[PDB]
Amino acid sequence: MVQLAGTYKLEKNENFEEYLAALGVPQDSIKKANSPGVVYEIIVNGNKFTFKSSSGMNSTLIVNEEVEEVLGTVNMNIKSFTKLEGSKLVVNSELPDGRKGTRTYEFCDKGFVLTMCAGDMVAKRYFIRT
Repeated sequence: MVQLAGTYKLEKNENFEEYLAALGVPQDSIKKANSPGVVYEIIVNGNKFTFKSSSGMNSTLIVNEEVEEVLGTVNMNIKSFTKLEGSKLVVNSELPDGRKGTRTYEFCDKGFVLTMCAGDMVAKRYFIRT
């Protein structure tokens, strides 16, 4: 019901290759695996935040939650703990291979951006309005 800025689908993924390579996933498949054109849905509307992925996995979460997701092309099985830092969302992305890190998700209408930064590597991917 609330409307703050709207809903953003995945249009542009980048730098996923650097986390997924830090973990040991193949780069050319990585760019199919975390390519854009994948259905993601992030709704952000104050008393209403939602983020899903539909890339072959039916993965769907809300304000301050957790989710797990394994992907075939990414050959990677990882978990993600969302949390709401007011006018930005965060998700602690744990990598069970050992090189764990933190993703963060900025609030903007012309573009959501999900970046993680670890001391081992980084990864940033942006969901733009419907």
